[PDB]
Parts: sequence; structure tokens; C-alpha cells
Amino acid sequence: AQNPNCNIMIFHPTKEEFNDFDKYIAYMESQGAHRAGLAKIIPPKEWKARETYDNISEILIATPLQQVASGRAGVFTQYHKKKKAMTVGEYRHLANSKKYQTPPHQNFEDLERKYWKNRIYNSPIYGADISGSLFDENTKQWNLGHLGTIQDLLEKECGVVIEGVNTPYLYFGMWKTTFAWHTEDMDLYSINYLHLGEPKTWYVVPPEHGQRLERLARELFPGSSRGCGAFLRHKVALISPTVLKENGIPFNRITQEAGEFMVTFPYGYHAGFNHGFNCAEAINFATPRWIDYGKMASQCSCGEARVTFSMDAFVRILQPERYDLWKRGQD
Ligand SMILES: O=C(O)CNC(=O)C(=O)O
Ligand SMILES: [Mg+2]
Ligand code: NI
Ligand SMILES: [Zn+2]
Repeated sequence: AQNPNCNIMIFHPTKEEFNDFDKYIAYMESQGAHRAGLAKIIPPKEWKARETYDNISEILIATPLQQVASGRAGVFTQYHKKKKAMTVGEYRHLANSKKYQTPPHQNFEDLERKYWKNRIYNSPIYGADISGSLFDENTKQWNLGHLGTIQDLLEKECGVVIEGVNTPYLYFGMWKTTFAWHTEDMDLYSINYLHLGEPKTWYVVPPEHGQRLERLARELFPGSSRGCGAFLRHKVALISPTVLKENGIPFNRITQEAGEFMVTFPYGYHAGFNHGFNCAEAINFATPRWIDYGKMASQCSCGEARVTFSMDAFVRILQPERYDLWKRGQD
């Protein structure tokens, strides 16, 4: 078995190997990359996402989210308070202000320590989940707006044609902005490209061990667990590496830098934080190997998780018994 310790793997494809996205994902899985739940892909030196980022300041963040925490430093939830719209140039200036800027630090490890010590005492503002793309239309390789759609994959594998579309999302971050522990909708893959700015630190649980994280979460968030049988779908819970180690939960960590891709694999729980002002682009995707994960994915029916238009068909086709109850949740 390849990668039996489930380590995060880092790949350096050549420009020739960067041509065929599907083939490269399958290659990474032949080497055991998926067992970690997360992989890093460093693009060939010849590649670029676009020519410059000098002209992005007028993108609008219609609904910036202030991420307010409750709990203790290693075990907390966050809720998202909606703020007034602002441009990316306005948000960048805010991120760099004395109130929000990254503190002085020695290295990524010192910064990580400071994040876990102090995150709960601040409420950073995240420009998350903005439909759009920063890839140039002429970028032919690993262009996250030009990937094979999940609807087309389902149709190719299973023969059924379904409604829905699959487009990317932009994330503008600042110091301490946080992504809570989650897997993707319908336990899909994700791919995330850090276009510019400061790094993003990731934590990940191997898919084969995801239920250990879920059992810890039920213990640590007992009211939330009574409310919903899949409450990590709400994407609000944080658990620190120290707490994971104390409870024996297998995980790994890695820091993504500008210019790098990360891939999350089906049922790979992940969480993390931004180091400072940055911009990432991410999208879900599927492969043939996903279908069995999609059929088994948990679902939130309590009503809280509320998701995209395209999830309907995935539930309806892959999970027809659950369909009815899940759709009650969504309506
Ligand atoms: O970058 C973020 O805030 C969150 N990203 C992801 O969970 C992802 O790409 O799958
Ligand atoms: Mg602009
Ligand atoms: Ni994700
Ligand atoms: Zn729920």
C-alpha cells in the first residue's frame, strides 16, 4: 500500500505532466497521496495563473464576514457576522491596519503558536465565498474555471444527465481568518490555488480516520451534536492541534504559499488559517473514485448547513433514500 502513514505529499509536475489534469490526479493517487486527505502541487516554473495581480482592487466583497469566536483557545466555534460591502483595495488596507495586521513573528511555527494562543480574542474579517476567477482565460493548464464539471463526471460514470453548474470561488483573507473543520459538500474533492499574498496553514485528518475526528467533535461540542447528526457540515467548529494530539486523533499540517495548489481528497477533513492578506481560488471536482464517497456522504438535514443548487441532484441520484429528509432541511 502506498503512503501507509498517510503523510501529506508534495508534487512537482513537469510542464508536460501539467497538461492533463485528470491524469495527474490519478497519478498522485497511484502514489498514495489521497491517504493523507491533502496534497500540495507546485506548478512547473514555466506556468503562470495570469500576468499580474496589479488590477484586482476593484473586485467587490459584497458581504465580508467578521468571524467571532466562542469557547476556549483550543476548542471553539465561530459565527459569521455580516459587514458592509467593500472593495478588495479597501479590504487589503483593512487587513494591513494596526488592528488586523499579522504580528511580528520569527517563522511560521511562531506564528502558528500565536494563532492558537490568541485567535479567540480577535474577530478577523474574511472575504470568503465570492463567485469568480482570477485565472487568465488563456491559461490552459490547471485553470480552475475550465475543469471538467461534476455533473459531467456523474453522467460519464453513471449515465444520468442532471441539472447544475460548478464554478470557482475567491477567498480574500487576513491574519487569523479561519476555515473550520469540514469535508467538502457530498465529500467531493477540492482544489485551492493561492494566487497572492501571505500563506495559508492547513490541518488535515486522513480519510480513513475521519470518523475519529467526528467522535471527538461530538464529545467537544455536545449541544451541537444533539442538534444535528452531521454538525461539522455547519462549518463552525475549531479544534487545535494540541487538542487533537491529546485525544490521539491522527492528523498532519502543512503551509501553502502563493503560487501553490492544494488538493483535498474525498472525506479528508481539513481546517486552517491565513497568515495575512491573501487571495485564494477554489472549486470542487470529482473523479470516478469519488462516486462511492458521494453515495455514503453524511448530510445535515437540521437546516443549518444550507448549500448550493447543484447539491440537489447529487443527493437525489446518489442518495435517494435521504433525498426527501435532506430537502425538508433545505426548504
Ligand atoms: O481557503 C479557505 O478558506 C477554505 N478552503 C477550503 O476549505 C478548500 O479549498 O477546500
Ligand atoms: Mg479590479
Ligand atoms: Ni474545503
Ligand atoms: Zn445540521
